[PDB]
Amino acid sequence: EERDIQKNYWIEHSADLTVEAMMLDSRASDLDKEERPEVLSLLPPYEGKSVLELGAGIGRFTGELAQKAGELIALDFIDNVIKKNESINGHYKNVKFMCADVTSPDLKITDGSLDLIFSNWLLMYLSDKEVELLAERMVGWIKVGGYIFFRESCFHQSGDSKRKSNPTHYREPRFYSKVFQECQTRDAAGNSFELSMIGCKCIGAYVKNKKNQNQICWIWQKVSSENDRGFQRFLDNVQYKSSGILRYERVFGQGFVSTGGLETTKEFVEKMNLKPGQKVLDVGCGIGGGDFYMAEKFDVHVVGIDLSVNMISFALERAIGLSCSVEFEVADCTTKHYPDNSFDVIYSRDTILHIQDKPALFRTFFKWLKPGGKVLISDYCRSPKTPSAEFSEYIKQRGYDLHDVQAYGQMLKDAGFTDVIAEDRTDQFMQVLKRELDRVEKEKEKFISDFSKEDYDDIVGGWKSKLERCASDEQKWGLFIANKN
Ligand SMILES: Nc1ncnc2c1ncn2[C@@H]1O[C@H](CSCC[C@H](N)C(=O)O)[C@@H](O)[C@H]1O
Ligand SMILES: Nc1ncnc2c1ncn2[C@@H]1O[C@H](CSCC[C@H](N)C(=O)O)[C@@H](O)[C@H]1O
Ligand SMILES: C[N+](C)(C)CCOP(=O)(O)O
Ligand SMILES: C[N+](C)(C)CCOP(=O)(O)O
Repeated sequence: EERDIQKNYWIEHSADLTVEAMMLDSRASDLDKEERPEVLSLLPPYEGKSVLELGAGIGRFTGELAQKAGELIALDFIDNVIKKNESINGHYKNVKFMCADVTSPDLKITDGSLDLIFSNWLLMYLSDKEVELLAERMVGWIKVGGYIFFRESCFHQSGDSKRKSNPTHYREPRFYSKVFQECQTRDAAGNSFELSMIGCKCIGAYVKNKKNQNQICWIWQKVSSENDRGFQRFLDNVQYKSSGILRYERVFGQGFVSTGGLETTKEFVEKMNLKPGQKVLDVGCGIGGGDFYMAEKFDVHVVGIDLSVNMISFALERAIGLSCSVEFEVADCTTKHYPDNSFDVIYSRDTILHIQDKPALFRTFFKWLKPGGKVLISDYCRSPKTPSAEFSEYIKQRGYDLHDVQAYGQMLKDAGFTDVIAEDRTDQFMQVLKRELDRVEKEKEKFISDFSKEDYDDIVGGWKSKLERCASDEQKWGLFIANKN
């Protein structure tokens, strides 16, 4: 049924075979004039390379692409439309034209043959499943080092034209970020590949003309993928499933997934003495609230990494249109490489409990920090006492690696850091837990409506259990600060 309703929409809106008919907007001409060159300027390098254009239409871009590309395939599922394209651009000897549906089980494209797959409005005309299947196909079609560009209306309809029916999917940007980042291929020799997100941004011509930032494009590059992705999947499927992230955010505060939300962030960031132009690495950046805060308040550049595809998908969505200097990447902090002496500050909030080999991580932090730089970490810890049975079960289910506060400080000293401060902030942690829990209980009706009774009970139960384990001299919270001399 999806194929029928989507094709019928394009049969109707292709009948006139004009740019205006495609644009579905009263200011089609001016939008085209301003946005066409912008899209072209955003494409990754493809001169002399092999390009596939999906949903080419009557050919707004096809002619331009043909002038640069070594080889071009222009594809559309409306035969009349691709015929019109060919009537105009067929004189380019390097262009092949196809009438095909990108979702077809019979569509044949040779794996590892393409340098760029380009579309501009396409995935919004596919079902969720169709997008997932096509994304995986696309990763196979491009060579390692090749690129994918796509652009969609997100959130809601952009154009002002009257439409009797409309099957378009207006998605949140995080859907596209997640689906493409989740793709994985493996060749017959056993080598694994995935995409790296090169850029994601809104189209300026539409911000200027339509006063909204819903026209969003993505650029991805196919790269070698050497790490097993099992732990990433555990994060995205269990503790940090999207609903888990959103319910945690409700408790902790907008933009945060850890202790105290903005309040603790303001307190800890102050200790950094951030100066304009400095560069901060945020290890475990989550949904980005602390990064936006540092960048906006202090005029620093923040490099944020997080292993969770869900987390980064949220962060990239929330970063759209912002003037502050932040970049986000899906990466494992235990395998990621940076040059020595890259960062003024390394910052991490309640993330390193997920890391099993902290000494190895801290030795890397020592290298990555500039001389004179600072490391600031908050993290879950334990008493030097042996954990109770209940505390041990919590630790096991979460997969946490917990140490006592003194020992954690010692690991920083052993990694080479100077003037290590290791503060037991468990009393503050308990005060924060109570405030967070009291707010949830007070706003119970709104919480259950937005989430569920189960979600509410999970959060209330989890916070009460933390209060108990903290009161009982078991679970701890530490703040650690040190310098590289
Ligand atoms: N499943 C599908 N397979 C192939 N083409 C499709 C398709 N779904 C939509 N299309 C085509 O995608 C185009 C979207 S309109 C944009 C056309 C062009 N990318 C440009 O920006 O000018 C339409 O021409 C439509 O017919
Ligand atoms: N090996 C690893 N590399 C990078 N991030 C990791 C990681 N292991 C766990 N994480 C991330 O650690 C984060 C903890 S949640 C806290 C996020 C943010 N610092 C905030 O305070 O709001 C999760 O988003 C999780 O995906
Ligand atoms: C221009 N276009 C019609 C192909 C894409 C935008 O669609 P819409 O957001 O107006 O529904
Ligand atoms: C660890 N965290 C603060 C990032 C998220 C919450 O974990 P938990 O307190 O539910 O175990």
